Order: sequence, then structure tokens, then C-alpha cells
Amino acid sequence: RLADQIVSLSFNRLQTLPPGQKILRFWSGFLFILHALSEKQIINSLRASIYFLALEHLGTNSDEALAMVLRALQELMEKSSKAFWQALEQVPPNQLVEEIFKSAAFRPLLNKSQVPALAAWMRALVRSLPSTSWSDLCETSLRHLFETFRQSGRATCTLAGLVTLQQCLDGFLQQDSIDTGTGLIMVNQLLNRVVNYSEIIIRAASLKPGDIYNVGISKAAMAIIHSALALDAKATEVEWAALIAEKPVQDRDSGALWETFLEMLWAGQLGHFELAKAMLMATLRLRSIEQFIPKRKEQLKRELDKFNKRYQQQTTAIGKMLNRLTDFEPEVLDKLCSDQTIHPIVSSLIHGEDAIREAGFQLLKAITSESQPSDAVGRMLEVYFTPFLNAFSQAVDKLTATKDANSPWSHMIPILKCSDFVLTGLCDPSSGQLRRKVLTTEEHAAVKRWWECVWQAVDHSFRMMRIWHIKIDKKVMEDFCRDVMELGNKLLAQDGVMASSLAEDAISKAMREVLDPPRKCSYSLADMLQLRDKYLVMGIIETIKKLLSRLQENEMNLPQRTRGHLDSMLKKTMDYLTKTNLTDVQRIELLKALGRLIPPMDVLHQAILEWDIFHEGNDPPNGYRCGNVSDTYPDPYSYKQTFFPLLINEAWRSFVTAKDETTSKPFGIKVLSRMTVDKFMEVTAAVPAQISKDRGLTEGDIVIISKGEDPLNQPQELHCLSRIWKTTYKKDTVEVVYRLNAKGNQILPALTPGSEFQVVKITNMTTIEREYAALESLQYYDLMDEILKAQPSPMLTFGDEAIKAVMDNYQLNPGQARAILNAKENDGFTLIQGPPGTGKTKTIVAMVGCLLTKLLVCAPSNAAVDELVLRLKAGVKTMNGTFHKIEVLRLGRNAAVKDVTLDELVKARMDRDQLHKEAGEIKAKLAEIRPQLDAMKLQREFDELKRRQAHIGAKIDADKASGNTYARETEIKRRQIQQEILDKAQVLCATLSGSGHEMFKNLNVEFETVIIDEAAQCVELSALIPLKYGCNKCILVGDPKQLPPTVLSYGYDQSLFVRMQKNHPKDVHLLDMQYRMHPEISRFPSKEFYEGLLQDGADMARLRLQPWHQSVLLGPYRFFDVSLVNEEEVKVAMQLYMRFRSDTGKIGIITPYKAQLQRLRQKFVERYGESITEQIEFNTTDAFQGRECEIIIFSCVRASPTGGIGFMTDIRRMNVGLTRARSSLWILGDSRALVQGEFWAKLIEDAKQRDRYTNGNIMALLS
Ligand SMILES: Nc1ncnc2c1ncn2[C@@H]1O[C@H](COP(=O)(O)OP(=O)(O)O)[C@@H](O)[C@H]1O
Repeated sequence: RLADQIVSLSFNRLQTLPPGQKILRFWSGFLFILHALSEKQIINSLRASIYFLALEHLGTNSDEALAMVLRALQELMEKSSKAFWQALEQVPPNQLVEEIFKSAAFRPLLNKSQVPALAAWMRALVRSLPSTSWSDLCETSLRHLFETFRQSGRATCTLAGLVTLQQCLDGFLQQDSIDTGTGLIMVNQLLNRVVNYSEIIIRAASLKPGDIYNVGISKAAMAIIHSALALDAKATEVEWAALIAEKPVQDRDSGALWETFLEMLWAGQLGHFELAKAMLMATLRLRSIEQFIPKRKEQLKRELDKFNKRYQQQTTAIGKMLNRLTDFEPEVLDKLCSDQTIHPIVSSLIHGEDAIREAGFQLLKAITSESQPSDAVGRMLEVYFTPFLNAFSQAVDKLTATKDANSPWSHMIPILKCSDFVLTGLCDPSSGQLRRKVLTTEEHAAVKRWWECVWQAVDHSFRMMRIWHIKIDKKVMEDFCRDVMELGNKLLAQDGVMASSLAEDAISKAMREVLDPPRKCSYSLADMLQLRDKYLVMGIIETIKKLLSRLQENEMNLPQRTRGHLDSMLKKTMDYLTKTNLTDVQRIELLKALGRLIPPMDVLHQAILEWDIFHEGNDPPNGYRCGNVSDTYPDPYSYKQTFFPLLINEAWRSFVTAKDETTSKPFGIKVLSRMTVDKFMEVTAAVPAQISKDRGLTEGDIVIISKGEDPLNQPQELHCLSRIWKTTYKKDTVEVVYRLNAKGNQILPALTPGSEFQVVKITNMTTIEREYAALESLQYYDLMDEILKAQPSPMLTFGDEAIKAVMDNYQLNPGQARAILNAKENDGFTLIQGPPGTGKTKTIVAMVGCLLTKLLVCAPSNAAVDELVLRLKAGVKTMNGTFHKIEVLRLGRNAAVKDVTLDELVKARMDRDQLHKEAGEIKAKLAEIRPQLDAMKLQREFDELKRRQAHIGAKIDADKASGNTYARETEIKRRQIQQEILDKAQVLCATLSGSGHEMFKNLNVEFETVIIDEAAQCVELSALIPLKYGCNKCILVGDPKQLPPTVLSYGYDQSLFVRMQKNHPKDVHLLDMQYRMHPEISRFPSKEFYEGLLQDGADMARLRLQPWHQSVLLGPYRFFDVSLVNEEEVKVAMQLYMRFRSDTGKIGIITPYKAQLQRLRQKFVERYGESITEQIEFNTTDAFQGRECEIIIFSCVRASPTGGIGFMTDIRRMNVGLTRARSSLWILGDSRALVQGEFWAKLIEDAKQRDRYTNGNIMALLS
């Protein structure tokens, strides 16, 4: 019946067009039957033609009938397409579409046509066909919809053509793999059809929404643009991943395709936010693809060159895309960043291609408006903490996961720079985000993930050097290795911040999770010590030592492969298994730290900073008792146990004595970041430049902290001590990181960001730290037994002709020649003891001419060093009568010494606008072009003027980054200039503390013989400093006296000389003569100090005859009787000098205290001008040691109390001040404030019992 009605309606039998009512009735019946039937039943029964009769009936002249055959054919091909294309294999889809579309009744179906039926019909048509027939159909069908048929019908066919292109692009974009054979060329044909039909898509997407002709045109065109821009990137990625594996591809235009949809519009259209997001994910699709670099011996192939040109065009277009995005307003920009669209921007920051990286860094600068890269990254970490710290970790981790020969290289240079940017935006001690806020659950994970990511990137950069060294130059690899080493150092320097931010119990828990990423990058570190570079080995050694010390501190282990590689490298097995160029210092340093150096100083800081300075006792508040000197310590550790409280007590007495006479003004600090980092309450502040320059704020400088208005005399307030820990010279204001003590700090509740304090300074730790270093590293000296047992070299006697022979060489004495010859003969410690006028410095100078026929000569004050330098420079005579001249060097920091100073000798051998003009000029063109814009020709200019502003701004930032290269190469020249100077010099002179500098560990020095002058006027741990450098012969010369017998029999500072003198007094070269002092100036401090044994020189009364002693009041000796100021002595000294002037280098005025020294200098400079600063030497007793003048004016303030702080030092002060003159000594002071002291009372009694007293009004008595 169905076939009989088909035969009735067939054009084969009837040979005529049937009436349209029968046609529509028949196809409505077919629709009812097909709704009743099933697809499997259609394939089984209906397929076994009705389809050909449908094609014949599709040519009727009725609009309704043509609509029913179209709806029918849609239902047939949708319900089962396999039978549809099996039963119609004779007719192609081309002829199907042409036969349907050439019908004369189809035009009013279009005209009389919430999508229309034809759009869904063509969706079913495209989905019903295989991929291989997609292209040829399109070559008709789109050409028939867009062009041949071209207004509701025109809008309908335009919508239809957009639907075809969208359906084909979505079909190709949803595939799991595009094959390299026919698949790539049909994708290429579709993309060429998209490029050809681009203008119609542009006018389609430019339509206004809500229009009567917009039936879905704009959304379809937008989806077409999105899918085309995704498919271009996917095709390029597929082609790259094919030709990098040496596979056949085939023998497109991505730049033009990106450029067309760029140049359509981006501001001033609907959905520009969505277009920008789609373009950003499209450029995220291809973020780890790099151009091809040929090998050194090989050449580039043809296909790789063609791919390089194509990739050049594509990356230029992508860079123009990213540069165009910096015209949006900040509101939509921060909406785009905050909102999965930040990942392409952050990945563009890393990229190795120049255009994409420059465009991304400009976009990052434009979003936050912080016009600097590190400031931009800091502001991004401030606003978007977890999105940015996740995007950076993902973008870096995506590229450092595989180590092969196809690994990218140009991406590894700007990974380190961005890691440095994040680190100095995250851990700065004033602008650090980790010093300001507490961390929640998500931020902890973000910071942890960034830590693991950056250490993995450093490990990947170090590991694959060998596979990279076959295709690049030598200089880029050397500079790359140096940069990676410096980044590793900067990364490992900041682990305490992570431990005390990512958490006393949880501190160790957080620290244990910080040191796990550095353990992975350990074998890579212990492989770069084999190179022939001299700068890299220093940094690798430092990083290995710091990592191993921190790992052994917190209780863990090193990887076994790193230890095995280090073990098979520095041990003899007789040669080494791996040839190195290491020295003998690095080998010892490693072979130790692994299992003569500088120890840590972190318990000393807490022991001195847990103190209250206003304690009224004579002992420290903590438990530190002393008074035990056993003189025969047979062990270094018992020596350490004895001499550590002997160091703490000395520091306490120095602190109190410096609190008495501080002479420093206070300054105010404001807290910038409070944080319990590295166990101490490390507070930071920004001190102005003028205060830091005026007060000399260096590291190791000790200050007070108080809330009081005058922190030196308010003990009732809230206060503590601090040590300056790190000083950084910023632009103007110095950044100072004070360290505190959070174990009883009274200001600790009052500590708050924004709390202005008042701070005054006391002393420096440098000598105490050097004494600690000498105490701890005494265990590796070569003079162990002589230091511990206090045994000098034995005494022995010479013949009576060589003594006269050496006496007749330097014109010496029988006391000063036997010592010369004995110290020439034997080795070890030789002791020479004399009062302050014998000639001990004269003996030492003749020793140098005796020994040199290099040397280190040391003295505990600077004045004795200056005297030794001048005497050793003036003239040297050998042991033949010959006048030679040796080379002199000063290892310190006077006028004549300034020409032989090591700091001056090293320094003497040592001695942007174009880019700024381009950036200012290029910014002027952007202002004119943008206001003129708000068309095609203009947009090419505004895209090419703005790329040079990206290019110049990259060159401006690269100018600042080049300063690190100039700063490093300055340092290797300094270590080589220093080492040359240290070998040309014949004699070298320094202080006891200055010779133990930290800079002599990395240099090559060996001083086999040390000479110490004034060895008995210093603490015992000071003379143990310049003995580390292989010294095996030391000569100790000094003065074991300067204390009276009632005071000689404290114990915290005696000497090294005094212990040996009390242990072995039989072998000490005594010098009993004197050769400067008049018999009065030699007769009173004799009987006070030297028990009538200091005998005067031959006929010295006649030698000391200068006129002035013609007056009894102005003789060689006369005592004058008049809060460490005492202006009365200032007026009396002024009157005495005025009297002597009324009646060059021979007049000196001496005060024992710094405040009266300041008053003396102020008053004298006042009315006697500035010429008396050099005429009369104004210095204390601590700056006048070892020297002499003809006339001296001594003015002491007042006697310290007997049981109080001081006393011993004031007695030593008085005895230094008394015996500095050769002709005249004039002592001043009042009687009432001086009779409290015992020895001043003995002095004033000796003054009366020999007519040496002047009392009453001196000012009337002088006139
Ligand atoms: N044998 C000598 N003959 C002549 N003068 C001497 C002799 N020995 C020392 N002097 C003088 O004695 C003074 C001692 O000064 P110096 O040696 O610098 O201090 P000290 O004796 O404390 O080491 C020198 O000025 C020197 O001129």
C-alpha cells in the first residue's frame, strides 16, 4: 500500500508533477509512520527507493510540501544516518545539497521562514557526514549560502553559514588527536576557509543585540572566532610535537589569522571580556614551545628553518595580542585578574620568546601600576596572594619536569629573575608580606608549593648543564652557572623567615618542612666544584657548608649519593677518583664540616642582651663567678670553661664603664616589622642617613632601648639592650635590623608597629667576638704547650766578646744587647720586662734588622703600632753595619702611616640617558594616537609605536640588571690586588684585634714570627689573636708592673706576660736603666711603683737642662692644687699654659676621661684657635701609650671609689699618665675630691714632704 501510493505519486510512472496536497498528506503520513517506527526496524525492514522518491518529491513547487520533505529528510538522517548514506552512495552530499538548493520553490521557503528549521537541518547534515566529506561540501555549501544566494532570507542563510563553520570547527576541535596525514591538510583547508570568510564573520559579530535580524548571528560568530583561535594553537602544537620527534608531517598563516581578529576591534564591542579571556587561554595552549637552535658542528635542516619562520610570525602576532590588552580600564583588568585567566599572563612572564615576555611584563606593570618589576610582583603578592602563588608554581612546574635533548633553553634565563622578584617581594625585612600578616589554610599551602617549585627549578638548572654545553657559547654557560649559584645563595639565606612564618614546639615542625626542598638539590651542588673557575667554587663551598650546618642543626641527614660523590672526591684512594682544582683550605674546610675556622656567636648575644644595665652590683645578674687563675690549665676545654665567664664579666665591666662616660646622643626608632625570626625579636627600622653617618652605626654596635625620655638615667622605665645585626644602605635611609630579647622584655607588650622609641648606643662587640673566636679555635694552634703551661724559652749565657760586638753595632747597652742576641738565638716565647723608659721599642727595632739579615709586628693600641711603624720605616741596619731599607705595610684602618696602609695601597691601584630619551619620546606618540582613535592605518601605527616602548622598557630594566655583573667582577680584582700587595711587603704591622680580621681566611698569608709590644697592658685573650697564621716564634715585650703591690696581689684582666712572669721569673730580661725621665719624674713613681730599682741613666741631670726649670714654680715636677667634667682644672690648665706662653711637638695635655677631653679641646680650640690641635696633642691616656713629649700637663677629674666600678683601670690610667714626659710633668686637681683615693693621698703627701705643693688661689699665684 505504501509502495502502491508511492507508485501513484512517482514521477517515473505518472510522468508529471503531483498536486501539493497529496504530497503534504503523504509526507505527514510518513512522519506518523516514522514516529511509530524505530531506527533499528528502519535499518532492518524499511532500508530493504523511498529515499530516491523523497529526492524526487523535493522538487515540487509547493512551499509547504518542500518544508515537509525538509523536515522529513531531517528526521530520516537524524534517526539513522548509516542507512541514509548507504542507500544513497550513488549521489554525493555535494549533489544532494545542490539538488535541494537549486529548486525553484526553496526561495519562498527562505523568505517566509528561535532558530529556523534550515539551521538545525544543516546541523544534522554536518553531523551526519564523516570528516573526509566535510571540506568538499563546504566548498559548495558555504559558497551557496554566503555568496550565491546573497532581507530575512539573507539573514537566515547567513546564520546557516555561520552554523556550518561553527559545527565544522567544533567537530575538529573536539577530536582527541589531529593526524599528521590527511587530517592536518583538511584542518589547514578549514582554517583557510575561515580566513577567506573572515569579513562576513566580522560584520556578523559587529551586529547590535536585540535587532530584528539578529536571530543568533552574534553568538555564532563569536563561537567561530573562539574556536578558530583555539584550533590554530592546537594545530601549531601538534605540528611542533610531530617535527621535533623526526616524523613526516606534509609538504596556513597563523600570523594573518591572529592579526585579522585582532584588527577587527577590541574596545567598543559586546563580549570583549569574553574575547580577551578566550584569546588568553588560546595563547596558554602553546606556552612551552621554543625555536630550534642548530648544533655547533651541525647545520639547521630545511623543515626546521621553515618552522622557525612560521613560529616567528605566530609569536609576533601573540605579542601584539598581549600588547593590545593594556588599553582596558583598571576595573575590568583587576576583575580579570581576581574573578582562571591569570595563568596565561603569569606563564607569559616566564616565556623565552622576546615579544611574549616583554608584552607580559608590560601587562603586569600596567595592571598594578607599580612601574618596576619587583615592585609589581610585590604588589601582586599583596593583593592576590593565593592565585599568583599558584599560577607561578604551575607555570614554572610545567617546564622543569623533563630533562632530555629537546628541553627548552631560552626559558631558563628569566625563571631565575622572576624567582628573585618573588623572593625580594616576599622576604624583605620591611616590605615583606611574611612579616606583616598571619597565614590561613590556603596561604600556607601556596607558600609551601612556591618553595618546592623554586628549589626544583634550581635543581633542574644545575643538572642539565652537560647536555646543554654542546650547542651554546662558553661565556653564556659560565655566566649562567654564576647566576644560578647566586640565586641558590639568596634562596638559602632566608630559611628562618619561612620557619617562623609557616608555624617553640611548632617552630621546629615548620623548620623541618623548609629544609626538605634544599636536600633534593644537593647532588647538583656537589658536582660544580670540579670546574676551572675560581669564583664559582667559593659560592658552591659556602652553600654546601650552610646547608650541611643547617641540616645537622635541626636533626636530619644528607642524601647518600651527594655524600658518596663528595667522599670520592676529596680523599686519597694513591690519587683521587675525580680530578679537582681545589686548594688546601677548601679541602680541610669541607672534610671537617662534613665530619682554624670561625664559630657561631649566637649564645653570646643572648647572654649579653638578657641584661638590665641599671643593676647596682659589681657582678652580672646571671650566674657568672670568677677569681680562679690556676696558671697551668692542661687542656683547651677547661681553658674555655675558665675563660668564658672571664669574658662575660669583662664585657659587663666594659658595659658599665662605657655607660658612665658614653658621650653619645639618643635617636628615635619606629618599628617596621616585629618577628621572632632566628630566636631573637628582630625589630627593623629605617634610620636617616645623617644619624647613621654621625653616630657610626655599623654592625656589632650595641644600643639601649627604652620608653624613657632620657634612656641613660631613668632606671624606673621599661628598657633593655640591643645589638645592631644587619645594616643595609638603601636610597637615602639606612635599613637597620636590631635584635632583641623576648624573655623578660618590659617593652615587649608595648612593642607594636608604629611605636616611636628612644635609643642610645654604648659600645661594639668586635674585639669580644674576636676574643671568642681565638678562644674557640685555640685548639688548632702550633704553640699549644707554651700558651697553656705559660712556659717561655729558657735563658742561656753568651761569650763576653759577641756581647760587646753587638753593643758596638747599634750603640746599645749591656741590658739591651744580651736580649737582642738571646732572641736571635732561641725560638718560642722570650720575655723582656722594663719600666716605661728603658728602650724596649729600641730593642725591637734592632731585632728586625737582626732577623731580616716577612714579619708581623702587633701592639694592642693604635698609638704603639704607629710608633712601631714610624721606627721600622725610618731606618733599618743589618748585622754588618750596612744601612738598608725594608718595605713596610700597615694592616689597619697617622699622617706618615697613611702612605703604607693596606687600605690605601689596595685602593690606589684601583683608581642611560639614551634609553630615557627614547621612552619619553615614544610616550608622546601614544597620547596623540589614542585621542585621534577615539582606522586601519592608525591601528598599525599604534601597535608598532607601542612595541618599541615595550622594547625600550625592557632595555631600561636590563641596564639595572647589568650592575650585578659589574659588581661581581670588581670583587675578583680586589682579592687579586690584595694578594699581590701582601707578598711584596717585607714587614707588616697591626693591632692585636685588627690582625684577626675575617678577610684573612680567604687570602694566602703566613706570618711565621710575631712581635708584640706592650704585651703586659692587655687582656690575656687579646694576645692569642695573631698566632693562628703558623707562628712558631713570638717575642713578648712589655711592663708586668703599672699596678702597685697592694693592687697587684679582679683577676679578669691581668696579661699573658704576667702569668708567665709569675710562673717563670728566672728567664725574664730585666732592664733597670731609663733614658728619658728627669730624676724627679723618675723618683716619685719609682717609689710608688718600682721598688727603688729603676736606676737613672749616666749624667742625666745635665742632659735634661732646659731653661724653664729656672723657676721653682715651673720646675720639672710640681703638684698644683685647685660628673667627669671639672671645669676648674680646665681653667687651671689654661692659666698654666698662658703663664708658660707669657714667660712644637713637645707640649702635651692629658685627661683620663673623654668628657674632660672634649671640654679641654672645646675650650682650647675656643680662644687659642685650631692650630693648637696639632701644636699641643690633646689625647687621653689610652691614646698616648708608648709615646713621649718634653712637657706634659696632667689633669685628672676625680678618684673612683675603692669598691666601685673602675679603680684598677683608673690606677693604670694614672700610672700611664704620670710617666709620659721626659723633662716636665705638671699635675692638676682639687684636694677634696682626690683625698678619697688612697694613691692620690700618697701622691699629695709626697708632694708636701718635698716642697711640691702649691695651694690656694693659683690664678693670683701665677701672676
Ligand atoms: N742605649 C740607649 N742609649 C741612648 N738612649 C736610649 C738607649 N735606650 C733607650 N734610649 C732612649 O730611651 C727612650 C725609650 O723610648 P721607647 O723605647 O720608645 O719606650 P720604651 O722604653 O717604653 O719602649 C728612647 O727615646 C731612646 O732615645
